[PDB]
Amino acid sequence: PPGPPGPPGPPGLKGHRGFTGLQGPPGPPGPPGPPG
Amino acid sequence: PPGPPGPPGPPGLKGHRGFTGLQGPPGPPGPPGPPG
Amino acid sequence: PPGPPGPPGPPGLKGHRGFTGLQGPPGPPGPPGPPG
Repeated sequence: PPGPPGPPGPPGLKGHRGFTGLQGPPGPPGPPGPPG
Repeated sequence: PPGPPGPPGPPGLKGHRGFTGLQGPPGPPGPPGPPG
Repeated sequence: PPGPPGPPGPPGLKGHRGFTGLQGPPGPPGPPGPPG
């Protein structure tokens, strides 16, 4: 009779790198200014 | 005759994590200073 | 004979989005205070 099914193929390719992260939030307000 | 072709291989590995996002903007200017 | 190897597996999934960026720095010192 015919032979058995062949073996599995190679593993798939690794996925592409993820999207770059979002930008972080703006920083806090600065310190109060110098005295007048 | 030869058996039929094998099945697809296993799925690929997941992609690498994306790069970390940009540092956030500087905060706004601080309050006016105290009176002279 | 056994069949030929199967085709490659499906691609891995896209990577995770990168981490969000750092919060930005504190803002600059505020303006000088009033004269009085």
